[PDB]
Amino acid sequence: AELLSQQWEAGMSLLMALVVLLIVAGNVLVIAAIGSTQRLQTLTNLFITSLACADLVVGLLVVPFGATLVVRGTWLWGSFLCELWTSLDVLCVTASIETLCVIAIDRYLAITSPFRYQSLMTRARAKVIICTVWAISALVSFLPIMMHWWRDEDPQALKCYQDPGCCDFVTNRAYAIASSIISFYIPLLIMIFVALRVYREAKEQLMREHKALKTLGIIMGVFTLCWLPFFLVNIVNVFNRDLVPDWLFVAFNWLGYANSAMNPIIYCRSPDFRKAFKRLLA
Ligand SMILES: CC(C)(Cc1c[nH]c2ccccc12)NC[C@H](O)COc1ccccc1C#N
Repeated sequence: AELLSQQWEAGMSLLMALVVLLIVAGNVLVIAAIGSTQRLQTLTNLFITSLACADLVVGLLVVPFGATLVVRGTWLWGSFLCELWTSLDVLCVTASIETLCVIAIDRYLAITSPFRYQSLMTRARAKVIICTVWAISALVSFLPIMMHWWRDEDPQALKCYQDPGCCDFVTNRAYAIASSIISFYIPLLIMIFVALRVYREAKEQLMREHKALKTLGIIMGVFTLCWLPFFLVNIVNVFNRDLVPDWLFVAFNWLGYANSAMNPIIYCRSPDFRKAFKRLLA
């Protein structure tokens, strides 16, 4: 049994270290590629940078802390770090779906109203948009957690709050529903609605302007596939606590984490990223 534990720890630790490396390496490349290639320095890629930072924070902070919990079965970092960790987790997935939502609107307005778009949409303004996305994401994610709005009345929950080794996100039903709707479900619907409109307006309307759009359609689709299972379960868990097994919930949350390693791979469809990747890996 002690050998089974010693194998499981060292085994998992490496899988986790591989995941961390794939996320951090992949996204640092994307930030560097854009940051040092003036062919890639478009307004749209400013939003891709923002998105890569969100995925970077997942790789440097969210998954590391999450790994120590999955390896060692308990939280080792004190109740304050548990809260700050959870806040960063919630923050990143919120900022990601909001930025993807901006990207869809960006592409739409650029397609349907190209004269008015290109005369209004500036670098200064894309930065303002990006900050506003992060400001809103911070507001919706950080505050309710620090205010303990998520916490429930149950004695078993109360037991977990006092124990600085418990870092389970046992949330009340109101928070579970509200935070899911505000952080995920609303921006997801807006994104899908706008993305379908773009897909329609693309056919009605030029190889390089397209294909890049398809790429953006992929990242949005993949994100949805990685996160929808988690948020669906999260809502089901409110109506009946026992239907979904613990492992399936934890697994789906890890699928969502995994999404942070996927974009840099998907960007390799764009040859200019591919060339910038090859140059940087000197
Ligand atoms: C914080 C938690 C539950 C990870 C976690 C932390 N401790 C746990 C113990 C057992 C299972 C999972 C966990 N997962 C957060 C997910 O990344 C998604 O988080 C969210 C993002 C926006 C709105 C609501 C949620 C939630 N819940």
